[PDB]
Amino acid sequence: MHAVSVGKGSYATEFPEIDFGGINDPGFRDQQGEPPATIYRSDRVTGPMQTNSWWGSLAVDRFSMNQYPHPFSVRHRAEGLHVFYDAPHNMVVHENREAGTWHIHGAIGTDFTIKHSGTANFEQAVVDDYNDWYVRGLLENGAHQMAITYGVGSPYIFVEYEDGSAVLDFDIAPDVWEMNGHVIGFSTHDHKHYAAFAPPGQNWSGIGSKTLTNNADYIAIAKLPEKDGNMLAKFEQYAYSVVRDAVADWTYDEATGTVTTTFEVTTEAKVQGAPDGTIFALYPHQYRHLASSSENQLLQNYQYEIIRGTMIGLEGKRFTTELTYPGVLPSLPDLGDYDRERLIGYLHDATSDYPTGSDTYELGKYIGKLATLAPIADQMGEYELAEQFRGELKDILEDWLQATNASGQLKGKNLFYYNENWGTILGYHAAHSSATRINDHHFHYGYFVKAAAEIARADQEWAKSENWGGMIDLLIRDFMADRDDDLFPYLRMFDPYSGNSWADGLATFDAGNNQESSSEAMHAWTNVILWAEATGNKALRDRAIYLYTTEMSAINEYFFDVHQEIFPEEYGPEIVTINWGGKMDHATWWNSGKVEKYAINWLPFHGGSLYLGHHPDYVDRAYEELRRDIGSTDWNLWSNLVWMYRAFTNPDDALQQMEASIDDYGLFDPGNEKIIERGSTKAQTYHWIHNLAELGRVDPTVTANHPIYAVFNKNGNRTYIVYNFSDSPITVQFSDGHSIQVEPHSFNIGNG
Ligand SMILES: OC[C@H]1O[C@@H](O[C@@H]2[C@@H](O)[C@H](O)O[C@H](CO)[C@H]2O)[C@H](O)[C@@H](O)[C@@H]1O
Ligand SMILES: OC[C@H]1O[C@@H](O[C@@H]2[C@@H](O)[C@H](O)O[C@H](CO)[C@H]2O)[C@H](O)[C@@H](O)[C@@H]1O
Repeated sequence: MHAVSVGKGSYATEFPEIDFGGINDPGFRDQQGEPPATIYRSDRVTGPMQTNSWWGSLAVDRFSMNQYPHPFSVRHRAEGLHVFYDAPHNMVVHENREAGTWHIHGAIGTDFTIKHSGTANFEQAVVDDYNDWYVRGLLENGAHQMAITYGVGSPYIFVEYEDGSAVLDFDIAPDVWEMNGHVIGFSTHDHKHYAAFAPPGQNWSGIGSKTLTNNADYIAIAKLPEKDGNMLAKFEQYAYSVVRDAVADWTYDEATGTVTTTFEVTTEAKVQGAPDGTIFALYPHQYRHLASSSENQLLQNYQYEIIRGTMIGLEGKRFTTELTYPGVLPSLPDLGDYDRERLIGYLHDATSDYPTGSDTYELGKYIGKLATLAPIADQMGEYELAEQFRGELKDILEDWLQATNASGQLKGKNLFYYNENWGTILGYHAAHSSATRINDHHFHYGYFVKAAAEIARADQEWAKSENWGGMIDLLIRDFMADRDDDLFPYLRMFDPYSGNSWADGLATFDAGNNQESSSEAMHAWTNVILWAEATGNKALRDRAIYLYTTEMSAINEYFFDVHQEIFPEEYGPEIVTINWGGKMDHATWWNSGKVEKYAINWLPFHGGSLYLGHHPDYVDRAYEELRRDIGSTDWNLWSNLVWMYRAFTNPDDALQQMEASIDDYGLFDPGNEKIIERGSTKAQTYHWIHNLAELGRVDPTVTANHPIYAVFNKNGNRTYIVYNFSDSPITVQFSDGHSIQVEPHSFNIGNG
């Protein structure tokens, strides 16, 4: 066979002969392919190749595209490594009124080029090593080699030379304001402040000219926060400690809900006595959550301005952040003041819904929709309908989770395949370049895990490894593997340091990598929490908890700017739709209207969505701005998503809008998402808004000693919600002294 058996399921090991289903569209057909054959990595990098990284273009392009190892941007070329910093004069905020788009971006310039004395014509740049957030790029020309070590959160670039020495080349002569022989402080013609470091005795030459040279086979470059010799002296201390290892280790304390992450480097000395450590540049989502024991390592005045706001300097081997996991739910409970017969009707209406495509994404949206309806059907006493939805889920997954047909041949569609070259599970039919660019695996597979988590909630037997569980856990491994996974790189999607996932597998853009729907990422993480809890997989659960909680911290900074500190004042919208390494867009990957540029970071609504309601002033600010722009509450598209979002702070208003318009159209209509977004239903919309109306506001100030919970607060009156996935009753302690007993396989309140 060209298939590997996993419990009752299987994946392909040879590329299937695709069933194109008579579709001739060149786009659709090109989608049904594989990621690039050529990987630019040396023979030192073996095993499943890392993807979905800030540095991906180094691996995919012969050289690289523009990359953002903050505070720097860099790019590999035949001539060497171009180095740049966006100063305020490089930054712009542009609006296209007719498109309804905004762009915050810098420039693709060159402050200087780091060069090798022996060649300006390297053949390629390869990935020679990487760790949790640094990369080692190797520019290669036979005996001539230049190895560049750099990373997000590193104000150093470390440069190692073979068969040559260091050259720094400038278009306009820099100002060398400090000359210590082997160490120089310099500024570009336009006043960007840098430093360069060589070992003692290896003195810089060409001071005053456009080309600075050093005979050493090792230099470091630093971005300096200020033209300041005291800072230069501090940067000297770690300029010879090249980062070799970097690890973000975490723990989840289930009793308190605290997610603790330690970021640790291990360096190699390039001069005698070089300390084992570095100067880290911390992002807002890190330093705003800095542990007490790390506070003394801060270099208070060491600030860098970047697209994500202000970075700050911290010195040493490690630092720690502390975050609070807020819980998730399998769905909202039965606590609304809805008309029950009206909800039952909408539940039956949803039997008309069908997927709007055969690809993993459209099919994903559909199964997430069914998985969302089934607990509501249970709650309304419609157990036979709930079972129909779960049966349809089972039928869909039992199809997709087998790579072979009844005769034992590979299927042409509705299957998964292991690309060995990169080491990734791909689904066919594919879309959004999920296969050709290894894009969005969390977005797509998150919907599959949702379907499986809802099945598992009602049927533990189905979810066992030897049954359909093994294939689900394989999908999960693809997008969030642990270390030393034989088939997959570590935490594919996630960048533990930038604190968010990256959607593009290749990152071949001059803006670095990107993420549009942070909510579909949070959806993926929620679903792994639910799945792992249902199936008794503690290690997997805690990993998804760490991801959910960390991703949340990046979202509130860089998507939402809840603290009003990151977006430039002149930027009109109250959200960034797509975050890049180097820029921020109020824009979508498809041609869209006004609502979608907000709501793509809200959808889908589910039992893990309550994170969206932690900052009520933000929810109001964002809503009101979209309302201002629309000019009324007549939403251009996806009205139901707006109402559901509005319910976080004002469910009376959400109810009123809903009552006025929910029944404007009848049954599922793919051509019309004015009222109901195609991944959503009337039943979901109606259930959510009424639940929020009775419960009040999300209360993130209360934690619990178990992971599957929520706490709401209505005018000082708290409602506590727990779902118990266990065969035994549990007792849950909340952080405000409240405690509750929960029966097996049930909610504490609102089971229906
Ligand atoms: O990059 C991640 C996102 O990619 C999007 O597809 C892009 C195409 O629309 C565009 O024409 O080409 C680029 C490659 O140059 C594609 O990456 C997907 O639609 C998104 O779903 C995805 O997150
Ligand atoms: O409403 C029809 C339009 O929908 C678009 O799909 C969006 C996806 O591209 C994006 O990845 O996710 C959102 C939310 O699920 C979808 O609305 C299509 O791209 C458009 O071609 C289509 O006109």
